[PDB]
Amino acid sequence: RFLKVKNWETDVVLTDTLHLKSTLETGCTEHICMGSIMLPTKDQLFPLAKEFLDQYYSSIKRFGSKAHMDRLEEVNKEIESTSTYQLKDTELIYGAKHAWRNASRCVGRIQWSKLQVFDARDCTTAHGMFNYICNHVKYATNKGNLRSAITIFPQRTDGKHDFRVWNSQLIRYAGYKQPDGSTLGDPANVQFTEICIQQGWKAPRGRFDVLPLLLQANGNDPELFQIPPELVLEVPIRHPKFDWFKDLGLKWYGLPAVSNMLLEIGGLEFSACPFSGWYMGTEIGVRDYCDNSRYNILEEVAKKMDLDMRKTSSLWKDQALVEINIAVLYSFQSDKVTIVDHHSATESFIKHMENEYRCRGGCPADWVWIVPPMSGSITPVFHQEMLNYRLTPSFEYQPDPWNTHVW
Amino acid sequence: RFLKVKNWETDVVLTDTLHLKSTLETGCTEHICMGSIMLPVRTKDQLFPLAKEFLDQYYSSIKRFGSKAHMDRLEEVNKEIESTSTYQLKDTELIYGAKHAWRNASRCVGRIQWSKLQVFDARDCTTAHGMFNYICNHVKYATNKGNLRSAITIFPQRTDGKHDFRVWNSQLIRYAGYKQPDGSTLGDPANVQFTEICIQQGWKAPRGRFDVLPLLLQANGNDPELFQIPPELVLEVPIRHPKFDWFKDLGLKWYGLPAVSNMLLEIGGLEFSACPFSGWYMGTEIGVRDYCDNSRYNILEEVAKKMDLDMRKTSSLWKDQALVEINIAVLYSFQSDKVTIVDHHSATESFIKHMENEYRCRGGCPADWVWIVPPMSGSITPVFHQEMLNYRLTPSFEYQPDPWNTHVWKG
Ligand code: HEM
Ligand code: HEM
Ligand SMILES: CCN(CCc1ccc(NC(=N)c2cccs2)cc1)Cc1cccc(NC(=N)c2cccs2)c1
Ligand SMILES: CCN(CCc1ccc(NC(=N)c2cccs2)cc1)Cc1cccc(NC(=N)c2cccs2)c1
Ligand SMILES: C[C@H](O)[C@H](O)[C@H]1CNc2nc(N)[nH]c(=O)c2N1
Ligand SMILES: C[C@H](O)[C@H](O)[C@H]1CNc2nc(N)[nH]c(=O)c2N1
Ligand SMILES: [Br-]
Ligand SMILES: [Br-]
Ligand SMILES: [Zn+2]
Repeated sequence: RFLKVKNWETDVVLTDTLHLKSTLETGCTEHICMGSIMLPTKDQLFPLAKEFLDQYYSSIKRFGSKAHMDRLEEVNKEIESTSTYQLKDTELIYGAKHAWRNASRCVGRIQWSKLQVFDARDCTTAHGMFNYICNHVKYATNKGNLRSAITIFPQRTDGKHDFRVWNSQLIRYAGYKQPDGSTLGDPANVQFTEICIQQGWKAPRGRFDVLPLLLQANGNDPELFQIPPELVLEVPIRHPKFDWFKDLGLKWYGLPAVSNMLLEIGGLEFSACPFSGWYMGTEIGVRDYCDNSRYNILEEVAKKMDLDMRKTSSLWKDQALVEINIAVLYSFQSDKVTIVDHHSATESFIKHMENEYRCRGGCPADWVWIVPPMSGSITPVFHQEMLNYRLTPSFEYQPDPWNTHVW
Repeated sequence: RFLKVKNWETDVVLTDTLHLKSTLETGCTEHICMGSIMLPVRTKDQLFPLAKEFLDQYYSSIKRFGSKAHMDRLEEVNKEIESTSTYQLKDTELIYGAKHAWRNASRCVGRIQWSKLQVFDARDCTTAHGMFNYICNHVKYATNKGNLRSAITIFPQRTDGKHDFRVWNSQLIRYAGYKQPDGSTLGDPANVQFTEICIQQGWKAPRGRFDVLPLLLQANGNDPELFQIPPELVLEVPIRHPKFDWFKDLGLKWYGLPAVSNMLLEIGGLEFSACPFSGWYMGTEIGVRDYCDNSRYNILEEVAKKMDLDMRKTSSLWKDQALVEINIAVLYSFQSDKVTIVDHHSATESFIKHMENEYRCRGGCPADWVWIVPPMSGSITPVFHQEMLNYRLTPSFEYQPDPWNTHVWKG
């Protein structure tokens, strides 16, 4: 019930107690482990509200103070009366930072406390949402010196008035199914690209077309908007040894910004909460570029490198993978856009885990996601045992809005 | 209840009913997942249910379920248990049993091969010399001059837990490790403790970087004894690279037969505490883990210096570059010397075909993702994109404590 995690490379043992706060469920049982599965009223509200306010007042060392009790009473009255409640700004910021803190799939959490929070709970229209988003994009990009931020739109009410950003990220490239049977651009986004097209977006039909924003305020039909191109920092992909690399015509965007998740603070649901930090190199170089169902470029790169593609045992895929990833890192660095390599990031995350064990009594962590998708065992996180469990405040998945929305 | 797993590259969705037969516990609850934790005498009482269930499975597999032959076996095992407190497996049931423990091994990527396993029955063995003899035959049969064949050798089962058969070595063939006075290690650091026990026990150590350890063998609960495997029986492969001629000069080699000797085989409640098994290597076991773990041979820096890579910053991916070259070298060397080896692309693809087949014919395939995904190039192997259900079936291979931790010394 008090649990140990061993690092097998260093022999460091940490004891976890934080897990006994865990509220939500895992998907696992005594009989079956689901560790590798991607997707495992008033009466409900006050327990959640109290639990949250309890940890908040404890975090500022006012647990059991009149001010703590007072607020608990105030929120309680508000629920009884209104059937919801409003977070004070301080609680909103704390809620947000802690949802990041608690994200067991995020390797980048050593940074969790420095999050910039933009309160957009006063927003009412998709145009308003567009303005808030552009401000977020500009603030976060910061000419390439990227800064973490989240923008928080109004919370769910009756569920027929949801704020949603339909995009999966604020900045992503379009995907077009072609007569040839194949795909141009990013195949991950073919469906959303079609929803933009049927909405009225004139598509340049290129390999790297920045998608429009499809923004939904107060449960209305969503509206198209183009992000000013001056706000979208992009990096041309070259290699520091291979001259021909640039001829592949590869680029990526500097700002990863997740816009389809749901933020839960003290029972309150924020269905539009775009957040952004910066890239770990492998996301682009391993996953975006090399996934068979993404840009899938390994074949082409291997050719240009003139490697023996006749047998899998030459490790030509492996060779090409490394080079592609050297180039991503090299390009971002050359252009002065913040990026982290998988070595540095996993080293940080070990140091973060340590702090959290010492300061919090633990750190929920999902090994399957935390281990980078290349060179697993030569990064320290591979050798590190991790306990995975669900703490609130949290980010959660929610269905793609077009399966839900009533037009 | 039906459980679905999805492959996110192909959208193939499979359905699992086999987890329904899962008895043992995972280490997880509804509130915690322990999916990355490395390690998460029986009385008459619990023995007969374990026996029955196993014999029910065995007789189902041979399409004799509910037969006269089935019923009589059940009754005979039952009589034998309560009379003697244990029971003896028939040859056919032992064979079926060992094969299933491999089939059920959720951490094993090489399971496509499960039905071709040579079972050697060493239950008539009584002494350490007898064990040495069975193990040589095993090593020679499995080696097969480089055309590796899977085999397991099964020594007598546990009785009162005071007469255990054990192989003290963790693999039959493995290199010594020697902690030096300056705090450095010579040879394989994973094997320092076992190496010191061998020295204590009287092994005169050559003290090089690649000394094949002697066998330390425990028969019948007696103090273990030392034996050297005939060198002519130990197939080894010098490691060279197909383009970098200085690679050979690093002085690396590895042995060709990987043979695990420290696990416990459980069949119908019976515990076989010495059951060495062998197959062949996936290249990354040597190239990634044995060569490049910081706590093992740790050659990344020396390799990368020799390749004159930029070592001043990790974002040069010097480590990742060196790692690929080492792994090419490992596979090239084995293939050139005609020693069976499999690369991680080829073995993960076979595993996915194995797994789909297992779903269709068997109704499932317990698989531990943390273990199945290779320790380099994860997402360019199809297993990374495969969802897996992990659960424990019997027969099974289990961990057991190192014998020096439990053994009662006689003198
Ligand atoms: C500061 C730089 C950051 C780095 C380098 C970083 C790194 C990562 C990486 C590599 C993933 C895996 C993504 C994937 O494979 O799809 C991830 C997942 C996640 N990150 Fe972080 N992160 C950072 C900042 C943040 C911030 C600011 C938040 C929220 C405020 C956050 C919340 C999450 C969540 C919720 C997931 C899981 C997404 C999912 O389950 O689909 N990240 N992060
Ligand atoms: C045919 C050749 C084989 C290949 C290429 C293969 C591949 C592997 C690999 C790569 C591992 C992970 C080892 C590690 O990281 O420590 C493994 C684990 C395992 N394999 Fe297989 N294997 C093969 C044959 C067999 C045989 C014949 C058995 C037993 C009959 C077996 C049972 C297991 C077990 C019990 C584990 C888990 C070890 C542990 O949990 O510590 N393997 N196998
Ligand atoms: C919610 C989407 N996440 C990725 C979220 C994400 C988080 C982090 C990053 N990278 C970053 N560096 C940051 C982004 C924001 C701050 S840091 C990028 C993306 C991927 C995901 C998770 C679970 C399931 C799926 N499902 C799917 N792949 C599909 C849906 C439909 C067809 S396939 C995708
Ligand atoms: C029981 C030993 N296994 C390795 C077993 C193994 C299985 C398979 C192979 N490789 C093969 N290809 C085959 C061997 C036999 C048939 S196939 C090699 C080894 C490793 C292990 C498992 C669980 C805990 C530990 N604990 C440990 N002591 C450590 C691990 C790392 C640093 S210390 C070790
Ligand atoms: C099936 C498996 O759960 C799935 O492919 C996971 C594995 N690990 C991952 N890890 C990260 N960081 N991101 C991912 O999308 C995935 N996908
Ligand atoms: C902590 C973690 O579970 C541990 O390092 C595991 C990870 N995956 C592994 N996978 C395999 N095949 N072999 C291993 O030794 C390990 N080690
Ligand atoms: Br980071
Ligand atoms: Br195989
Ligand atoms: Zn689990």
